[PDB]
Amino acid sequence: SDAPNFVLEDTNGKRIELSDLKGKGVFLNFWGTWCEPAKKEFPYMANQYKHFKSQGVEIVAVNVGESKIAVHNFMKSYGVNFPVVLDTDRQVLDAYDVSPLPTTFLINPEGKVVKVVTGTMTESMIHDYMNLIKPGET
Repeated sequence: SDAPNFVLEDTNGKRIELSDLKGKGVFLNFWGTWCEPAKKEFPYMANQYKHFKSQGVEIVAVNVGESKIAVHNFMKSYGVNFPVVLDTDRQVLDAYDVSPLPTTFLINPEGKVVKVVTGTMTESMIHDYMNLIKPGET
């Protein structure tokens, strides 16, 4: 199943188009600052990304309708080191038909969804999910 394409701005104002990431595995995470699990999971994600960025895994962490200030505050408080984009009007959340937050779509280098994850993720689970979608062994 093809992952719905979208264009959003990242927290530095850079245009990110999902299809631009083909050839990489994509860890597509929907979240808000009201997700107490994200306070746990974002540091885990950041920590795993130190390894998986150079294995061809990209994170796209889609913030669901919050202001740039509230998103920046959260990224700083929780040591985010990965791309975060602003779904300001929730249209991307709606296209993915996402209800429970956080929700993660694991997308392969071919641009297909291989797994949808809801509920809590341990750092071990995050490691294995990234391993699932990485394009090589680099």
